[PDB]
Amino acid sequence: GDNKPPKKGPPNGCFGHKIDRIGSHSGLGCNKVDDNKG
Repeated sequence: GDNKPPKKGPPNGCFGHKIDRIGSHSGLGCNKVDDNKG
């Protein structure tokens, strides 16, 4: 983080959604998409 300021406090949960592209340090994406997952 630090350099990559995530969205405000979400509705309880990990980092914000996966709206931001790429991200070495940070890695948003609390919600899943309509594709392969784990």
